[PDB]
Amino acid sequence: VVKFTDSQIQHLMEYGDNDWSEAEFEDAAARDKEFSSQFSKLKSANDKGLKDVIANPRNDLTDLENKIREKLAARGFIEVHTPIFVSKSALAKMTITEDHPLFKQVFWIDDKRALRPMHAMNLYKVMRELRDHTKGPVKIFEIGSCFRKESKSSTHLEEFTMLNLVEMGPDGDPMEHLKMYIGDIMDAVGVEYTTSREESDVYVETLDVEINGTEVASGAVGPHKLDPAHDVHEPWAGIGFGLERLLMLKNGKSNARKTGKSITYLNGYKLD
Amino acid sequence: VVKFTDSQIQHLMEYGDNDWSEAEFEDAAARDKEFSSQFSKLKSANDKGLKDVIANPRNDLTDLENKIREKLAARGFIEVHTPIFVSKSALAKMTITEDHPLFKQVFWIDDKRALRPMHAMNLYKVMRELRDHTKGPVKIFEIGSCFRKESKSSTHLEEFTMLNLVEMGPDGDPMEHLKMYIGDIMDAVGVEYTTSREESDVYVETLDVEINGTEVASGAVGPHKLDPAHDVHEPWAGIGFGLERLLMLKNGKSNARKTGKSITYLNGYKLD
Repeated sequence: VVKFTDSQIQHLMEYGDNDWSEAEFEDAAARDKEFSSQFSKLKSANDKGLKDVIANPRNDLTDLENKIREKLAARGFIEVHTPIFVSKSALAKMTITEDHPLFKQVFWIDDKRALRPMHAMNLYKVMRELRDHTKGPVKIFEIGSCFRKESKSSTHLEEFTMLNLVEMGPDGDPMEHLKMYIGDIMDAVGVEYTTSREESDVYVETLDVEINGTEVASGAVGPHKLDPAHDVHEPWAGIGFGLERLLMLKNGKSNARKTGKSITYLNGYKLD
Repeated sequence: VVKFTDSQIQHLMEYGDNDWSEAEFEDAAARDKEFSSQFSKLKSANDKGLKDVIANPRNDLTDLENKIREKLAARGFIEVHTPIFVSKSALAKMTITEDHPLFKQVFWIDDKRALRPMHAMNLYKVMRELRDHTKGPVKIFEIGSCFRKESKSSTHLEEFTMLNLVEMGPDGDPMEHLKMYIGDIMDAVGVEYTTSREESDVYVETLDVEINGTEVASGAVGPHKLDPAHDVHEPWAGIGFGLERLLMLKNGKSNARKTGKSITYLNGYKLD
């Protein structure tokens, strides 16, 4: 009728990924006996995991990116690296001004610049100017950090790695093209997935993708209301994936902070 | 007698990397003509390269990073991805206070966090805590962007991709280990280089790296002076390279803004 306290679960959740939610005990002394035994059990397995990294070096995040890069490369996508700084006017083009709920989540650098909370601003600009240099499909994507202000015990990261791809002039059907790129992304992760195409009024069609019943991304297809503000006048398709959450699901990790850019974790193992 | 306008020089440096500094003409009529013809020629050459990226997608920055990654991995290095936010305490351990000349160019987020202007802060903590998990050599490196406030003359970038490697607990001669790693990076970019080794102290030895008599990097081997502030008490080696300036020298670009993270350049070609 008693189990772990609120701060000894926190140590077990830092060195291990298993759910100690309902592991009951006889008394307050029996709960302390297994905590110390399990706390050292995870601590030493966490130690041997990093010893394996030192013997067989690798970076889980880089390895995943390079597989996504080479799958999208077979489809004819150009990888671009856009700046992290974005303008106040670019954010205003995406309806993101003071009345928008995402406005208070924005890290401002000066009165005119901020850290990008998404890739749409820079990809809208790049994909349109590429249209000036070709009459065929524009296929670009980017992998890099975006930033948002968050609650401090919230599960969401303040800096997270986003993968956003977009095709601006599909030679085939734009929705079928996006579904095929989804499958390319999922095979790089190694998981199977569920897709559910659903209607919407502000896009032409929406594609909700989910892994094990958990929605992880939603793609758009067709002309959007914000297109004329970016001088875009053709049907397009695109979707964004959070890469830390994908690693967390593939590796059964406790939370997204264990797989992202961090000074306390490395390939999922704790450093201190 | 007469030579190019300053406005004409800027136009030709935005579409080409050729030096039109010392070309002279008869008078204004002949100067205004070669400009219009060179400008039109550079544009279609710039256009022809963008069409080649569309026909054969690539990204010179990713292509170089991965080549560096796989050469360092053969040496037993571990790629780590650390956060971009850093505390003002972590900077203070690096003597980056109001006293320091780097303080003025620091991008602050709030009063206790800033955007990293170098990789030393985060690499200090990851290399030290990995000592708690092995007795042999500690080898890590990061490829990521750091931020510094620059003036509007702006021939240094505000966001630049830094490559910083660290070898701790040498396992051999640390200086020749560093000499070798430099050759690995230089073979990845594909340039002939020279070295210059001077004696900082009885403890540390510095090594300067120049490409075409232009210094591109500075490294130190031994017990660094800021080690006690990070609980580090053993010799190590490290050096950082600007990935943009390296790409600028190999491809002969006119300035590093054509090779970095940009919305106007894509593999060195202008988009607008």
